[PDB]
Amino acid sequence: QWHPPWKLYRVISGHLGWVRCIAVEPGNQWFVTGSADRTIKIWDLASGKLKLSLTGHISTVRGVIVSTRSPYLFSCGEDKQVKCWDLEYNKVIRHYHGHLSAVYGLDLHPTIDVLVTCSRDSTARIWDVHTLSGHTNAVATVRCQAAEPQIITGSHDTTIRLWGKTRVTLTNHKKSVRAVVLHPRHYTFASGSPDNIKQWKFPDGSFIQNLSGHNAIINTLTVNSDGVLVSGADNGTMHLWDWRTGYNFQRVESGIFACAFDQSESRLLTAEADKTIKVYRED
Ligand code: NI
Repeated sequence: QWHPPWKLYRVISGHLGWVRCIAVEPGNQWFVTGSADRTIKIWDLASGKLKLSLTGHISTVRGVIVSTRSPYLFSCGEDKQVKCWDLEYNKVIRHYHGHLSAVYGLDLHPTIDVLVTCSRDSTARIWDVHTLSGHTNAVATVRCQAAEPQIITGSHDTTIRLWGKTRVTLTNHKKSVRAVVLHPRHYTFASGSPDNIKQWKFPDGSFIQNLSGHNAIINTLTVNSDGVLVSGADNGTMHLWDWRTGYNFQRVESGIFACAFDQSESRLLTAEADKTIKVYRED
């Protein structure tokens, strides 16, 4: 196979701190970011220009997602808070209390109206818009699914857990896992580590292959339907891979905290520690 390499096309500034999270709204008209400057910002995707900015977290913003079935935006931050924003009204409308520590990330179930959070308190929690216990350290990322097992978490205990109980726990990683990605066809997924990015088959989590080579602190993993997998790390390096073969076909304060494709999958957006969002397309 063959993927054209990606190039830098835009740099969007405006935050005043590390950009930790990024998400694209389902209509592909705007995207939303969160930063250590404690603000949530919404930008038009075509112009890159700032549309709106929301405040309400008192700590770093670590997770964002725009609902696929609502007019709502959800967010979780290091202040242990998890909020429901109505940007049509541009304000918080609900709180989700229950985590005992900083909340690192979230994902939405495709059609059950549930929100899933992952926190430093080593648990994931489900929220109607349960408590998933068993991990022995911070859960850095969580992915939600349609079929069983619907919940996938990556923890600082180096383990993957397929879930209000765990079905599968996979211990193959030698370092703590910090990023997990689902493949849009939902038969395979991948887990990020400093030692290796590992590929697993749903639903029981069967190890497929090791994707070696990205020797850094992997903060983010994202893939599009064409099979282009993206890994961003705290040193600012980014490794592009072919999903099926596992080939690393391109290698491009500094650091990458979140990456996100747009709905067209022709744009790749990065949340970086230099306080900017960088947009890449294919050359
Ligand atoms: Ni409250």
